[PDB]
Amino acid sequence: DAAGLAISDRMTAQIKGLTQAQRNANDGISLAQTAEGALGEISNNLQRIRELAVQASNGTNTQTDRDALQAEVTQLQSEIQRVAEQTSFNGQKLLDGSFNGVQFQIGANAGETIGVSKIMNAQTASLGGSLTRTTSTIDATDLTKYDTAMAAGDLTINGVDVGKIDAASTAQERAAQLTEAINRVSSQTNVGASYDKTTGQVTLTSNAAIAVAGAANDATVAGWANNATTGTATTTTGINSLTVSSFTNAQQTITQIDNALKDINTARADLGAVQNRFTSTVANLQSMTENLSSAL
Repeated sequence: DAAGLAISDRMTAQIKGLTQAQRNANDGISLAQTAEGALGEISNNLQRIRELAVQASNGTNTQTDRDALQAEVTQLQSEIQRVAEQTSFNGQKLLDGSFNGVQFQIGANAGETIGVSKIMNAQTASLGGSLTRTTSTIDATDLTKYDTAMAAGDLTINGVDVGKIDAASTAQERAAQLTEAINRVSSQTNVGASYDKTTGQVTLTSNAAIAVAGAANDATVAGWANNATTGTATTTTGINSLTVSSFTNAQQTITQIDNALKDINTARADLGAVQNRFTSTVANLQSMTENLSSAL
């Protein structure tokens, strides 16, 4: 009768709806699995940076040694950035900070959904969270008196003499010299230098104000003029500014990479949780579809 036809139609709608819900849940599971897997790949690269930072921290390294290690870190940072910006499921970016929570239709009716929560920005500018330190940056080209020789005592960092520095033949050479001289005593002074040859900038990093003193007192010669509290309190995010160019930088890198690994772990915990929910839902959907097919 008419009532029986309506019941059959209801059961048909439910069977078709729940069957599609199962396919929907598979797609949702697959998206979460994609994100979790890619986060693991980032973790693998983070591990490599961390290891290099442990190596770079050792007091037997030359600047040339640390530069070689930093070259590897730069490549690993670009690889992390690549995974973060490229990782997608069916055209939808997952790890670049644009995935802020989408619903997955896992029932026959409207509103019957499971949400995959916001996935954190895994890009190098964000991954690892906040980083607070004192920094001071100069342009290598500011070293217009690169050809002035530096005697011992001309430049001191936190009371420590960086020693004699030969007259250079370019501003860029003097930038490299100052970086090397400052970094020799980085583990004593807790101040580290990094010379980025792409940007042409030398950056000092420390946990506190940097005491710059000495006989030179000329930024065009020694990069920094005398100033007992040199530097700006800087708070940025991510791992993109991390280097292993100095003891101080490498130490900072170990800590911040650990923060990044922590962020990965928390992100995977959330994705693992939603995978469990999808799996539980699939089981219930299969049971509901089988019982409803038996009713016929």
